Amino acid sequence: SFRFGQHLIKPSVVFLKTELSFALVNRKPVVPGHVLVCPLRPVERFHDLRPDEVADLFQTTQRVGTVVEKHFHGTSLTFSMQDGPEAGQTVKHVHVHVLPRKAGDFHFPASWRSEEEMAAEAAALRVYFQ
Amino acid sequence: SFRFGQHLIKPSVVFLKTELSFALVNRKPVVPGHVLVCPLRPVERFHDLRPDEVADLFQTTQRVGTVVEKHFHGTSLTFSMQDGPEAGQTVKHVHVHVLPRKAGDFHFPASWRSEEEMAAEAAALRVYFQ
Ligand SMILES: OC[C@H]1O[C@](O)(CO)[C@@H](O)[C@@H]1O
Ligand SMILES: OC[C@H]1O[C@](O)(CO)[C@@H](O)[C@@H]1O
Repeated sequence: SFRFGQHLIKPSVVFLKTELSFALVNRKPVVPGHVLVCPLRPVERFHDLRPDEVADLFQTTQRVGTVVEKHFHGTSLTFSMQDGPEAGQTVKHVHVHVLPRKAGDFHFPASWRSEEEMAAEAAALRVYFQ
Repeated sequence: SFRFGQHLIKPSVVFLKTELSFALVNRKPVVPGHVLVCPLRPVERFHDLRPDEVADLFQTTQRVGTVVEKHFHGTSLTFSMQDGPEAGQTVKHVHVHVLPRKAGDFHFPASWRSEEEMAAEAAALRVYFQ
């Protein structure tokens, strides 16, 4: 129901939606609580966003960071946007990576989990935005 | 004339100032064109910023990124905010690192340069915001 590049994201893994942005959980989060915040409009580069979308994207990112930091017990946050092919972008849609951090944390297999586990995680996250 | 944690930044190295933010060049940029965008108000964590400051911080960051990417000839940009002690924050002031990226780029000595070279670089950057 949500667009993220050329794949549709099921609303079950989406925990926040604003007039212009949405936040979703990852299939293979690099650290517990690694989430993404993206503009609803699928643009490829950061410069394509309107001032409206830029503000909303980052106000949402601030709200999400506070929540994931709280829920996954981090003491800091790393926010990062890989803007472009040479930056590391894989999917052509601007998005911010929000990763809760903690001391000593360091930063289809791996961190992989089921869709249901993602939906469970997203449901726990929706509680903080009620 | 500008505050960045507990040190004053000379206006000569500052290339953009808005009602709520400013952008400055680095002493030891990690890649050519690595600049910083920070809120004028010296806050320690991202969550301390008001919605006002959040929007402004990131609208400015979008403008700066477009410029540094143009000037230093990058084809992408990496934006990053180390929010907190466990994230890597060194100076207690929220700020975004804007780093122009290009193919094969990889990502008091080193990249070190004089204050005058920093002032020269900032002056070249001010031209794009005229
Ligand atoms: O995923 C983070 C969540 O998992 C726990 O460690 C297990 O319930 C919680 O205290 C926290 O809220
Ligand atoms: O620092 C980037 C600048 O330096 C040059 O390589 C040397 O003048 C330019 O073309 C560019 O504008």
